[PDB]
Amino acid sequence: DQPMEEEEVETFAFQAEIAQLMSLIINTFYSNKEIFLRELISNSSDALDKIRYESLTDPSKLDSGKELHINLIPNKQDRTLTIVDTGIGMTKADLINNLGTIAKSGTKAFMEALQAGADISMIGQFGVGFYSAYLVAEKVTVITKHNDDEQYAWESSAGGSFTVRTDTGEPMGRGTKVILHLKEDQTEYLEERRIKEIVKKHSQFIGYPITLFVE
Ligand SMILES: CO[C@H]1/C=C\C=C(/C)C(=O)NC2=CC(=O)C(NCCN(C)C)=C(C[C@@H](C)C[C@H](OC)[C@H](O)[C@@H](C)/C=C(\C)[C@@H]1OC(N)=O)C2=O
Repeated sequence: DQPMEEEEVETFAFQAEIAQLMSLIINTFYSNKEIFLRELISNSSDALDKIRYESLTDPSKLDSGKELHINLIPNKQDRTLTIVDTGIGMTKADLINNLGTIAKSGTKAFMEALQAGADISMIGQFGVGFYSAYLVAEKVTVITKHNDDEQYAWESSAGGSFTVRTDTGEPMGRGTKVILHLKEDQTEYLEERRIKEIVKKHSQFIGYPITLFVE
């Protein structure tokens, strides 16, 4: 009736500088942590620009979702804030290579900038804004579905490694879901008023609709 299923999980080590950056971010006392949302929203916009670009030539790539938008979903019960987009999504290699193992010139440049007095809010200018998620999350789970590929789950609690596996959770439409498992002292980002506030303050001019789902 219920034959056991089996799944192989792959664990990778973050490139040295990325691990260093995550450590700095996850432990920082920075007082303007709210910019994490702006960074994740900008990432979704980039993903949306990319699927839109592909649709310019191949309209069928939108069959998996014609609406290009961003959804924000807070969950107080399991203390998570999820940012979902119907962007291009990522392949398994996209996750393994571009979300952890391959060095990014911006990583060291950003840490050097901070040492030179830069502000953490500038992280996006160095192309490593995703990692700002750890300003408020103790763990980040990235669920992604690229056209013509399976759904994958990337996950890391910033202990120097991250995992990647074929997702067996709820199937999602094309796009990416960044699930922020918030730190116990950062639950304010689960509140409707707070979310509205930071979206209006840092992400009012986005090229795609953004919707907050409550209840
Ligand atoms: C975890 O989610 C993001 C993946 C990696 C992001 C990382 C490492 C990060 O910190 N910042 C980046 C933001 C980007 O927009 C971004 N896009 C290229 C350049 N324009 C912005 C100017 C990159 C480079 C690279 C990882 C893109 C992804 O590659 C599979 C993919 O091409 C794109 C589509 C994927 C993303 C931006 C993903 O976001 C969503 N929502 O899909 C960055 O590094």
